Amino acid sequence: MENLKLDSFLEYKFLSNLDFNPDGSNLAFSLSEADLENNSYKHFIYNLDTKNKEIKKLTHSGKEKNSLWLNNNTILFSADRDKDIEEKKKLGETWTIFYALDIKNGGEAYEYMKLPVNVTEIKIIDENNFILTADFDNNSLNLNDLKGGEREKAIKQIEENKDYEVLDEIPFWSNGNGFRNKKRNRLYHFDKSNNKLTPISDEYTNVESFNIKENKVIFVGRTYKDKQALTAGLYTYDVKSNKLEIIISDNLYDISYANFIEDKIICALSDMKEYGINENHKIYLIDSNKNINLLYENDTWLACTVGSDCRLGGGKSFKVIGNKLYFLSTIADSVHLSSLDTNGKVEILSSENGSIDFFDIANNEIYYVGMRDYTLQEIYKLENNSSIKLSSFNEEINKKYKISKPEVFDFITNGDTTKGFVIYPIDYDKNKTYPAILDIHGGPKTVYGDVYYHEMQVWANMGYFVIFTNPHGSDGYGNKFADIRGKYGTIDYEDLMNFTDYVLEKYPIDKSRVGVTGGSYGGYMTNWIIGHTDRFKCAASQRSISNWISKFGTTDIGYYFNADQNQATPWINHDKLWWHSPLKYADKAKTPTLFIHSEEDYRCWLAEGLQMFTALKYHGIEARLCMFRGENHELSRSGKPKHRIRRLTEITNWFEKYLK
Amino acid sequence: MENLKLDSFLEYKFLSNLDFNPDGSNLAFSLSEADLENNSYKHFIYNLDTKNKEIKKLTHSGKEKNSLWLNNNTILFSADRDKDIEEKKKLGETWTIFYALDIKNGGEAYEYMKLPVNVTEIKIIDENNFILTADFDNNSLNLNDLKGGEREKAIKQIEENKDYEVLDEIPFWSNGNGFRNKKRNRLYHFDKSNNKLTPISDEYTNVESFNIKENKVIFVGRTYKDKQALTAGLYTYDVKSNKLEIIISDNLYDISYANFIEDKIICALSDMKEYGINENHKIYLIDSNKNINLLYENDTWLACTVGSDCRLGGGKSFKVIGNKLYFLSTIADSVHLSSLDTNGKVEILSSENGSIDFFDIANNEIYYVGMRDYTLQEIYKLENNSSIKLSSFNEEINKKYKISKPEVFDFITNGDTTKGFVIYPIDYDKNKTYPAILDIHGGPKTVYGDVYYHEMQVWANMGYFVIFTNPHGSDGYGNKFADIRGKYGTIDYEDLMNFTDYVLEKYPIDKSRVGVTGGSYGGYMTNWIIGHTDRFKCAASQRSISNWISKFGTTDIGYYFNADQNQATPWINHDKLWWHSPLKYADKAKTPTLFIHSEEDYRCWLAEGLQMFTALKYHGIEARLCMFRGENHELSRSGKPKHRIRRLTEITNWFEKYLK
Repeated sequence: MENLKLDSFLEYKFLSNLDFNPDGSNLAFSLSEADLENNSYKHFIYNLDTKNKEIKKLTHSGKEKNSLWLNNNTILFSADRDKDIEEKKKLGETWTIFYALDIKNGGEAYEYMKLPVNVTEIKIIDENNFILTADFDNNSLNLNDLKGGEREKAIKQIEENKDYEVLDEIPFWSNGNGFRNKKRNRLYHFDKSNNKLTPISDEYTNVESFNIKENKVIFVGRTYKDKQALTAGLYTYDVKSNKLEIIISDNLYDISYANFIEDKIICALSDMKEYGINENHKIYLIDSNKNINLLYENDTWLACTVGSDCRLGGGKSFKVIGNKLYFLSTIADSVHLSSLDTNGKVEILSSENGSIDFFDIANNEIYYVGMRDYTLQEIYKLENNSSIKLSSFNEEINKKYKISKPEVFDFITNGDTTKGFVIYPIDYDKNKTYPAILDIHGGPKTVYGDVYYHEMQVWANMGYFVIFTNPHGSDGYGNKFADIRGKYGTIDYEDLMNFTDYVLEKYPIDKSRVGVTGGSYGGYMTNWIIGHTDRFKCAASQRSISNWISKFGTTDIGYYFNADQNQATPWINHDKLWWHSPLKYADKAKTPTLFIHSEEDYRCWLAEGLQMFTALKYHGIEARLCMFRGENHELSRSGKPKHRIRRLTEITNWFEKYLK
Repeated sequence: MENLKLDSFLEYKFLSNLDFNPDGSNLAFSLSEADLENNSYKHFIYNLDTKNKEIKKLTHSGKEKNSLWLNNNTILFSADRDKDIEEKKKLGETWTIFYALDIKNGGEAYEYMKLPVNVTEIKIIDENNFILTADFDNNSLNLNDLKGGEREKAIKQIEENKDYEVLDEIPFWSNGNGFRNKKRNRLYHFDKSNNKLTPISDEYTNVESFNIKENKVIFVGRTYKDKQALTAGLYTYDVKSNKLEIIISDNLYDISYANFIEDKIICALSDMKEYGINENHKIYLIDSNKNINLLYENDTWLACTVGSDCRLGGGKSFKVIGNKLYFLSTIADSVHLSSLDTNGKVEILSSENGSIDFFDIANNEIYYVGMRDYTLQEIYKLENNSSIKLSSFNEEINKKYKISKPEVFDFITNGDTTKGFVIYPIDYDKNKTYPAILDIHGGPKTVYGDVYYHEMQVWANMGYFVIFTNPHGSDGYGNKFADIRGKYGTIDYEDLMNFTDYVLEKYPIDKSRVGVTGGSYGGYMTNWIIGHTDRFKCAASQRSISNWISKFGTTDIGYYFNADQNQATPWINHDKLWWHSPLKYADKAKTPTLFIHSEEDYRCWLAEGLQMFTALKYHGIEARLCMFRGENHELSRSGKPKHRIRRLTEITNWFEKYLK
């Protein structure tokens, strides 16, 4: 037992890519960890025996995540073990290699496939046919298909073109993926037998999700060439029949799962007429274009929205085995596992406290990885609403370091009851007084839970209270509780301030040393708070919003999201959109504020951070901005190790300067 | 079929490193194959199950050869999958990294050991104890132990020292290993438990062989500071008492094999009094009181000496199991596998026609690799003096290409009966007349046999007869037949000329279009042949000897192997040593001669080929020489693929110019 440190997340293990082979005898998953000297992450591939419950590491180089199961005996993963291709990729050629590793015979991995595109997600029809979404470029110089002098002329042209980015679509970049003007996520079928790659979705369609039955494919599709609209289309494609059928025309609904079920289709849709873009998705059944057939009115977002800075890579959030659809949802501060079969019968399969990040099922045996008992990620078997632990990767962190677990309680504010959390300082004493930090979960509609959060534990190990709550607009309590469109800064700001008052009386907190910090929406809330109260001695805005009208025209989602959340627009009721802009009050802000931001953060553009920083220094308030190159909006969760240290160290040194 | 071509050997597979696990269930071996793109060789690790009889490919990157079984489940091998250690070795650091490759439990190779020396061979006491022979430099800067300024001073000194070579001992280089002045093959003990690397042999000792039974080591020792002696010492060492015990003083005999058998030691040994350096070793037993007692009067070189250019790598030629010592002996054109128990009973186990390259024994099940039926290397199991073919690595070679198998016959010359071989041209017509090539096998005490030889089939596929024999001096018929000391160029030259006379009359060959080629000793005879007869219209002299005096002072074995073989010395009977030199008769040579030679060939220095070539050119005879860089004596058997293709091209183009 020793104190937890700022760089202790280097020792954390992150699990990902939970996957069964068809028989349910072996589980595959990836173990990601930090490589500090190389400023990257190692990727181990692991296997667990579902019958014997024995873990074993498979790969060892540290650059492998499992994509598929080749069959019930061999995993095939993408890697870079061919130098002559790695040099061809530097010249601009698109390629992806896959390697198969058998666990019964043994030995090592061998090369299996070569595909002349950059694969973004792979699904397997057989052993010699694959369904594929991959990187396609409307302006690509197909460098694999040139050989003579045009080869030489194209290599040069590719190099010169790096110096420019051309924009003619309204969503020209996408956070975590750079510029994407006229670049799409194209769907492909590949026949290794004949080495043939066939396009499915045409030149202007982003496959946002896709599922596959036998030789039939169900895929989400958003098509545009000037302006991506708010609606997504559903098409199908049988490989052999090579037919494309416009099922739902492209102007009505937005879809999320859209997988085949039995002989029809189960799909989560929504016409955004009632509660807007982020309206919870009800689930319908479609067949012969019978999209009206509703089987369940769902009032939750179908994902694990319990934020944390101890995750690296996702996994399976849904599954449709047989007749029942197994899907996740967030209800309070917790992730629920639920079913929804052909007769409409919903059942709750796991109501436990912690998070269920992603799961897998095979023979009506349910395995998942999650964070329970305020511990880091481990693999669990789920039987009759209680999880039995199986992996033990991070168990020593909680037995080597002093962790302060959150006190959870009900909190009533603005006519509803949500959750309120308080983390006591390390080596606590109700006789002495302590500083505090109010954390604001940065998703507009996400959730803080009883789940290990490293940045909160770091400040807990240095003598701070760390408090946080789920205000109006958060996930969990339906469209009603999460609807604050046009109310940004009113009831949501009231909820957090009401929660801050309640804590400041119950808990022995020095009211003169209280910090506030949050990312994304919380960064907006941090910018909003300092402009409306003087109750925080210091603040730490990160990946934040500041000027709604300029975020409108510079953000990957700004031109449609900002209107759905403020009911205003730079040209339609400008005063309202300007009213919910925190920079409007920056001439009242007296609280010293540190600004965290990234250069490639396109969910909240860099301009939003610079404005609030310039707005403070212009009025003489102490401020500081740390711009992070080569990182984006997910720096807190998935950024490079050293850059994650710098972000933590900057925020921490800001608190330590003013609050100690 | 189709015509075999010059480069068809690129498709050949070469087997090496046949080794059992302790329980006899699995035996490991390595496959090597040419890599023309990178001008190197790919090495894979394989496994066969002794009861399943199934071959399994274990590695696929092409840089791994199996060296040792950690246990019945796991094969260990050395590689360079650590980019940090690799760059340290470039600077001058010495390192060897060993990995582990589970068959029983599967996965990929994982790092098991790091050893701060450059290892030449490894053997196993137990899982955390290994016996070691490795490179040792008495002038090493010890870059592993250096830091700070002394480190950068050493990095520069090591870099500058690449421009020099210092010599102060009479063997200053070894063929296939570069300069070796003041550097030795040293024996070490490594305890993985505490990372302790303990020397066994002293700083000036070359360890030529070593064996272990349980916790006791037996090794062969040659020790010198200025002059390597012809005799080797026998030494033992225990890894618990750390006691070194001189078993045989280093000035009596030259031993070739020594190992533990039951409670005492078996040893091949000879004082070279009757037949000189190359005398066949008799096998003795060494009791507890260090008395040497004859066990079996062997009259064979205890090795497979059948020549071939389709081998890459080797394995065990000696084995001790229970009370029997299993060994190899080349008897005529073939290799025998025999046993020898502590009672002196010699059972013969395998007297088949082909060669036995190496073998391993476990539970009185005998497995070996060999070349039978004039096919390339395959794995065979030995059962009652007959072999069952398990592997099929090269089975299509003889079915894909037109192979002309030699016509074996008995040939009498000079009071003894040997073997004679004539390979017909492809698509042979008894109504036409063909050219022929006489191939003289390199090395005096070696053997030509009914074994697939690539360079001969290449010419038979181009309309050539290819003839060869085993003259007096070859291995197979005891010390008496091999003794040509002081007779170089007499009875052996007669034997070859008698064989050529017999063949060009019995077989339909144009006497006016006959060539001759040979390497090493065969290259000596080619230089001798052209200086004594006009019957060959062209010749090819490879890695040859032309001047015994010049060869005395520039050869890794020259200062003692020349005196033994010619009974002369540049200062004792110089007229004899000069009489046996082909350069003396170069002013009577009229035969156009191509000269193949390698720059790093230290068994036959570059001076030898340079002299005969200049002599023929001085007397106005057409000549040509191709010098090969980065290659040595072993160019024809193990050189880089492009350099083998170049040698085969130069030799094939010379005959075409003068024989067609």
